[PDB]
Amino acid sequence: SLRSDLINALYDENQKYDVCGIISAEGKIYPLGSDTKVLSTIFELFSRPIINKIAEKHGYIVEEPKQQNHYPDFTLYKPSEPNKKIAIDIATTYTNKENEKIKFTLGGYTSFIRNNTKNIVYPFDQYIAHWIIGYVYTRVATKSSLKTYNINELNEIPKPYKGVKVFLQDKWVIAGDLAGSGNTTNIGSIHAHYKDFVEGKGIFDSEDEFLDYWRNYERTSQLRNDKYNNISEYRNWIYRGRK
Amino acid sequence: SLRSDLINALYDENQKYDVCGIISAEGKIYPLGSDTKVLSTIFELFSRPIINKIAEKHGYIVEEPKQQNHYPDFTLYKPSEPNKKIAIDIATTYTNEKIKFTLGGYTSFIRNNTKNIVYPFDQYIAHWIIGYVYTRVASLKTYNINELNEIPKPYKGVKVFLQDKWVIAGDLAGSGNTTNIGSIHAHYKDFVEGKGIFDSEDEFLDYWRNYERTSQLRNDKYNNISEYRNWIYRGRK
DNA sequence: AAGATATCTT
DNA sequence: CAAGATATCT
Ligand SMILES: [Mg+2]
Ligand SMILES: [Mg+2]
Ligand code: NA
Ligand code: NA
Repeated sequence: SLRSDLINALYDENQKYDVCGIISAEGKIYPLGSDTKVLSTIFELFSRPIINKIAEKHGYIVEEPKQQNHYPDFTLYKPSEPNKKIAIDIATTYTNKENEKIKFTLGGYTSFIRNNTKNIVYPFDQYIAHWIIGYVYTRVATKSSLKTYNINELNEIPKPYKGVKVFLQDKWVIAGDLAGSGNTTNIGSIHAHYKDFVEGKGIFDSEDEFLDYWRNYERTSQLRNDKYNNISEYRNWIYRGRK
Repeated sequence: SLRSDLINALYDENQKYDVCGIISAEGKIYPLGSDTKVLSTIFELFSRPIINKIAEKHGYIVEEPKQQNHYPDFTLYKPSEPNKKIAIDIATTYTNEKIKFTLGGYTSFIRNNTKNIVYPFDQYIAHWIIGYVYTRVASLKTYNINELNEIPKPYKGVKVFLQDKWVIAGDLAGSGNTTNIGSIHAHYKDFVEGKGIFDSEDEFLDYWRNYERTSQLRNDKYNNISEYRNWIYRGRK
């Protein structure tokens, strides 16, 4: 399938290549910093060619947002199925120690999931799947990373990360019940070990429950204290008649 | 000086090199995306070696934040004058012409000396902005080292400048939910030449220290530099 | 103007 | 954790 082929390709590319710097047309290389903004960008760039190759092998068109602030990073679709689009977002996080529990931010809960068209490339209802390509790595302190390098010194450039793992999973499957950010109102994933993401050991029973939960999640602890603040309280609120 | 040598080295580096991709240790190259998240990251990384090299020449230690959401990107100080630190932030924007930059939070360390800042605010004696401006070009394959000149670049004509944060600061928020200081909205020449609107750094700090978060609240205080000067006249109320 | 894009810190 | 930081755009 497109999906199994994609994760096999991402998994393989991750095992075979180690990004180590940004290169200029003239051949000069500038090392990577260890901060999350840097690594997030690099893994998104790393993923692009792979997503395109696999999509193309399957007859899917790949479209990226024309505008900044628009979800998703990649919209895939066969010309013949414009209402079965696939959204692919890229999410990254780090670990201080290998194999510790992790959590991702999974996008806003107050735009297109509530407003079918706010900040989304195509109206929400034209997508049948929303996949997260998750990357997790153990951070490594940055020294030798403060100078430039030449192509003949590639293997020598220090990398600010060490044990990158990648997964491809449905957004609803790994979504948790606690926000992943405050002022930027993000859906938070489960807080769990990497294996749980791969396995899909989430908290929602269905994609409809996930959607309903995030569609009605209040923005502040104050308000959630009176409605629901976790999945158990949500199920109680549902039981009661959404009140 | 440290400052003139830094601006000269940034100008020169930018003229000589065109970043065009991310490379792996195995030699495979991945092209750049065209959005700001990508470009701001690349210009920041591009600037790191230049900054360190010039700081070393002048005898300054260079320190980056351990926590990613802490200002500034680079803290410079001579070990003999720890209390005279220099902060350098990198800010980027694009053009298709007047431009504007986001210049950092106005509700953290400028208000409470220690919030989200590497060293207490009072230990810094200068705040420099390295500004990159580029024209957006309006590939999904991988390349090898022999194809460097073949990789499409997502930008056209980058310009870089170094200026004091207060000099290029404006009076309108550069962001909403993330409460950023906005720079002046002007021509690139204006940032180079320092044609701002604040009469002093004291005014700039006081203006952003007292700027309300939303329009409604600002309407009862001040929404621009003129209203702020009137607020000062009223006795800061 | 206010709120999107990613994800971290305490 | 909840809230607000990091950058910058629409
Ligand atoms: Mg995304
Ligand atoms: Mg910065
Ligand atoms: Na995310
Ligand atoms: Na900025």
